[PDB]
Amino acid sequence: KTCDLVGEKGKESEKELALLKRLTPLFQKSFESTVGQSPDMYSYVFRVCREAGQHSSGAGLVQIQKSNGKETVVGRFNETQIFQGSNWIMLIYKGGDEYDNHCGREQRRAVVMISCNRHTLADNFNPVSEERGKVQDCFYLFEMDSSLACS
Amino acid sequence: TEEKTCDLVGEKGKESEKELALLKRLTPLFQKSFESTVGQSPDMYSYVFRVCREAGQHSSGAGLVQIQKSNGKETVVGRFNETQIFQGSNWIMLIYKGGDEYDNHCGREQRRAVVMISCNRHTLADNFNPVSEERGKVQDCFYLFEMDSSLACS
Repeated sequence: KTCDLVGEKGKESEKELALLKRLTPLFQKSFESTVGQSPDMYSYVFRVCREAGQHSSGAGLVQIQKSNGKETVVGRFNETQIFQGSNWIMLIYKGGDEYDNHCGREQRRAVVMISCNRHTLADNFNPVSEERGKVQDCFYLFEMDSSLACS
Repeated sequence: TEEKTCDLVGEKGKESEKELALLKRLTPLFQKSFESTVGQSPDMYSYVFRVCREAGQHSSGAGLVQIQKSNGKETVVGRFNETQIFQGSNWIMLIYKGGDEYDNHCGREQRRAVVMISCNRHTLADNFNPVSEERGKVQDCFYLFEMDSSLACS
């Protein structure tokens, strides 16, 4: 139902658990951004610890192909990692759908950099880039502003 | 013979051109060295960090070392021959894996250094600072540091 962290119950990081708690105000929200040019125009939908897709795939972030409405899971919230810096929070969703001919067929992953902005609880969700040219450790990068990242 | 430098994942010819271009962007920082003394006895540490160059004193290929102030013992936090680097709009994250293994934490996995470099148009590099150490997970633990650099802007 919500984000799952590495480690069995009772062995998860208290630091990560506390950060999930801090981001709770964003759980019911949904963020979207359409980018790219044909034939690769995509609509990215992102949610914090909740289903972002339409197929109960457990997606935390999905990539919708505008051409046919096909949905590709970029990252699943059942594989969440979250940590903070002085004025930012990085949220990572691993376990997305596998690449077909890139990154050794590695499962996609979403990396979201949340920057401190005292004037908004959440705003400016924006796809930044996709690294698909490595033998491993590929990822989609996104950015967003949130006062919850301020310390 | 050149000084040993950062090595990215993948054999030569298969590395990310994006990562290669970012390393090139930080070239001006290679010759520098950053230090930060933190903590309280008996755990007072001196963290020494360098970008793509040896930060230790034992030619073990450390990109970031943690020196035990009490006895001078050097613990490798991350080795630059296992570098990952990527950028956002106004920041660059540099990761050094392959540090010395934990003895009783994180499933005894190798230590890892994560450095968040934020844009600061006023200086080429400043305020290297240890932020925290996550040693309470079954895996994927890491030491986090921050630093300012105009090279991380735009």
